[PDB]
Amino acid sequence: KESRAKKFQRQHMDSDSSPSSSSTYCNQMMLLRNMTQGRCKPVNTFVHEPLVDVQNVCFQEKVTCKNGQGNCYKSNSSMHITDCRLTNGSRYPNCAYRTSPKERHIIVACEGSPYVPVHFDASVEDST
Repeated sequence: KESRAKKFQRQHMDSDSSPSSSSTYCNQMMLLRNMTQGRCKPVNTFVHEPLVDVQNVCFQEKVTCKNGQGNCYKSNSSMHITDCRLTNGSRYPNCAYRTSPKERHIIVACEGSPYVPVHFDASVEDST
């Protein structure tokens, strides 16, 4: 039975592939990671960083979760992420995605011992 910690890695981590997401990365990943079962998940974020760096977020900046009633953590650093966004014409099982690499802070909810991310809460785009 899949732990919440492992589910977070499945749904939101990509530490092992090359840093550069190609145009068909999301098409493949959203199927591979089981996010197109019975539905095309509209938007999903994968984090292209080492696992330890993402785990360490759990003792970084304390912020309120978007639900307004929980402790979440914001990464001190902007991280390499890829947003997968469902194309307007897509209908299950033909779930096609736009692949959008970007640099954003991540906000996660953490749990367990060791205390590690179990929920991807939001991302933050710093103004330039």
